[PDB]
Amino acid sequence: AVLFPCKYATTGCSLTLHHTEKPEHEDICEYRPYSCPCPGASCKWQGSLEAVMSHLMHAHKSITTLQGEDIVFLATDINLPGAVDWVMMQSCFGHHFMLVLEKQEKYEGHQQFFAIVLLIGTRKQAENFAYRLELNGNRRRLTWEATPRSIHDGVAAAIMNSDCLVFDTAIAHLFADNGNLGINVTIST
Amino acid sequence: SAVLFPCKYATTGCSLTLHHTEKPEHEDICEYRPYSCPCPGASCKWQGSLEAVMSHLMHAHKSITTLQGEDIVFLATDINLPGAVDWVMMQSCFGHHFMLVLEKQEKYEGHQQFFAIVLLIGTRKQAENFAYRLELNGNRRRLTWEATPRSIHDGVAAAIMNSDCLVFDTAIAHLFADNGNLGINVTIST
Ligand SMILES: [Cl-]
Ligand SMILES: [Cl-]
Ligand SMILES: [Cl-]
Ligand SMILES: [Zn+2]
Ligand SMILES: [Zn+2]
Ligand SMILES: [Zn+2]
Ligand SMILES: [Zn+2]
Repeated sequence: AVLFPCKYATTGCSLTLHHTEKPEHEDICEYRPYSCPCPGASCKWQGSLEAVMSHLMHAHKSITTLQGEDIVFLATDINLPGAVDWVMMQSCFGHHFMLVLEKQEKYEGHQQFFAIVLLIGTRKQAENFAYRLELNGNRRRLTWEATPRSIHDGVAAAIMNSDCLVFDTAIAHLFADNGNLGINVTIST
Repeated sequence: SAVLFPCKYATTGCSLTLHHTEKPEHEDICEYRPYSCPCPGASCKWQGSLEAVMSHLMHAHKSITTLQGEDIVFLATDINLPGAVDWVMMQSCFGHHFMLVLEKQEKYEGHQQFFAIVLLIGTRKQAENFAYRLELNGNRRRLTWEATPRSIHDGVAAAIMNSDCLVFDTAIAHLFADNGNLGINVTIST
């Protein structure tokens, strides 16, 4: 049998791994760094999973942080042009969740909104949770319920595979007030 | 003194003259209002009274199916068939009939979207007594839209243009589909 160095050999992992062992090990490797998970930012930070939240609080002060299982994510200025990201952190149940709203032309010439929640944590940890995103309006409601994505998999892929709440600009306007959009986010465990 | 106008449907029998502010409310519910055929995809020239609409759908549009109850599954078959643009079924509950419409339209060129909406065979005033809920359900995922049913006399077209309905696309559909078919849960409440 042939063995390959771990993905994280450069950051200190000395294990040599067989093809039957390699991906499971790399999910849990103690020498695994995570990139800064904030979308739309040019940040080169690399650190262990339990340092991510501290980094977001110190270096990304535009990201608002709210406490509790049931919050309002107020995305201001939804009529801004081009690709825009709104990011907020929600802290509940001893964990931290990143709430993302992104406006972009995923399909050419069609600006849409994408909303998703990601756990600062592993896939396995994320399976213990579910979340609900709710746009509430004048006799209308639009809801997405799912399992939060892990930082392992990231924001961008979810958006690309429409595995998130997707809505037209017109829909955002049905729910908006004062040029802002309030999104109710509930985390369940 | 106020300004009073005849009903729009004077020529089909209405003798009422109305305060201008009360005119739209009356015209919603006027018994002399002619209704067009509400069936999508059909080049049907039928016109008739509100009380004849469901009958017309049942006898002249025999491919339209009906499900009973306040909580049903609208099974849209072969949703990705090229050229297939309309799926319609009726839901009967609360002494009323609701038209469930799915439309596939490339509103933004190059992006095929699906639009699902519920219409009451009835007036806006009647429609305001109800809420409808549309759900797409999958493996630990649910997309839900809830709103007031549209009156058939307001049509599908304006709802679609304004995205005032459940809106999704082929990618989202794949996440919820069952062998190229899509089950949309529809729950009417009052
Ligand atoms: Cl873009
Ligand atoms: Cl009509
Ligand atoms: Cl038919
Ligand atoms: Zn390792
Ligand atoms: Zn950063
Ligand atoms: Zn009248
Ligand atoms: Zn007809």
